[PDB]
Amino acid sequence: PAREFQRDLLDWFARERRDLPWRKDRDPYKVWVSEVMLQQTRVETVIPYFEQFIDRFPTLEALADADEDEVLKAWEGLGYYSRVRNLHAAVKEVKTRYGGKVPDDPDEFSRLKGVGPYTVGAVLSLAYGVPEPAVDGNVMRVLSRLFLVTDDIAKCSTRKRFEQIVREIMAYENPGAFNEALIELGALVCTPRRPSCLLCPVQAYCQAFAEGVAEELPVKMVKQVPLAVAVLADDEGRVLIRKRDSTGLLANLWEFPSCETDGADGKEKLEQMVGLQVELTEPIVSFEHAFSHLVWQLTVFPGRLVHGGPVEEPYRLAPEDELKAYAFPVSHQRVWREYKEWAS
DNA sequence: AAGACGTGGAC
DNA sequence: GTCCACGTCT
Ligand code: SF4
Ligand code: NA
Repeated sequence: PAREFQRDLLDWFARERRDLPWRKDRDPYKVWVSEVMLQQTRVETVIPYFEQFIDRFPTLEALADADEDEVLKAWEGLGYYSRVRNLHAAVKEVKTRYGGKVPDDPDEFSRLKGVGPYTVGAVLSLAYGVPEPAVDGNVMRVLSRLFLVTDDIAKCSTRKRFEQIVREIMAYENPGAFNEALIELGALVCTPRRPSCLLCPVQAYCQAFAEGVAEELPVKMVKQVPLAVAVLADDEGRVLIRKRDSTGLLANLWEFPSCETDGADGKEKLEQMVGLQVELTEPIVSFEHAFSHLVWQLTVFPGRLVHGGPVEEPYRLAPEDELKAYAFPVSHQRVWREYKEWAS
C-alpha cells in the first residue's frame, strides 16, 4: 500500500516540517555535521552547537584544516567526543582523496570513519537523492509500530530487517523527502511515550494502532568508579592539567590530574602519581558524574605545586585565564567550578 | 554480539 | 531513580 502511504506521509511532512537550522539547505557538509551531532543527542541541545560549529567551520575544508584541539573545544559539552574526532578525520580524507566533495556512492562514503548505515542513508538521500534507507531510533520506532515488529530493537539484525522494509516502501521518486518525513514523524507524532495516533497521517496503515498496542512498542531490554582529582596551583596561580590518551574514555580532552582509587583509601595514590613535587590538603568536595556505562564518584583535592623540573609527558602548565581555551569534560568543568567557589 | 562511548532534560 | 538515545566502532 506504499504509494498511498507515501503521499499521505509526504503531505503531512510538507505541512508540519520544522524549520531547523540544518534544514536551510541540503549542503552535504551541513547535513553530515548535523547528523553526527544528532547521534544520541536531543535536537534542542544540538541547535546552538551546530550554529557555533558552522560559524567556526563554514565549509568542509575549513573543518579539515583546523587543529584538533580547536575542533574538540567546539564540541565541548556535547558528549561522545569521538564522534568529532572521526568527523574531523573523515573530512580530512574527503578533502585529500575526494577533492573536497562528499562522495555520493554509498560504499565509498561508508568507508569514512564515524559513518555507518544510518549516516550513509541520511546524508546521501538528503544531499544527493540516493535511495538508501536512513533508519535511526525514530524510524525503528515508527516501523515497529506500523508493521507490528516485536523483535528486540537492540539485536544487531533487527535494524537490517527495518532497512529491508524501507527499501520496499520508499518513495524512489523522492528518497530524501521520504526519509526525512519518516524521521520527523517519529520526532513529532509517533513518539516514545503517548504517541498521537489520533492525529497521525499514516494511522490507517498502522497495525499497532489497530491492535491497540502502539504504546508497547518497540520492545527493547552500570559500574561505580571512585576518582581522585588534583587541582594543583603555582604561587603564580598557574594550574597543572594534562591531555588524556588518544584512546578510551574522554579521548584527547584535557583534565585536572586524576586517578582511580578503588574506594576511599587515601590521597596517596594521587600524590604518588609523580613523573613534580606536591603536598595535598584535605578534600573540599565530592560529587558524582554519570556516563552511559559508568559513574565517576569524584573527590577533589586542592594542593600546592612546586617546580623541580620541566613539565612534559601529556602534562601542561596552564595559567588560569587560559583554562577556558582548553576542552574539558563536564565532570572536570565542575571540578574547576567547585574549586573556584571554595577559593572564596 | 553486545559493550564502550557523554550529556542533559522530560517524566 | 528511567528513557531518550541504533549510532558506530569494536
Ligand atoms: S498510528 Fe500511532 S502508532 Fe501507528 S504510526 Fe501513527 S503514531 Fe505511530
Ligand atoms: Na564507516
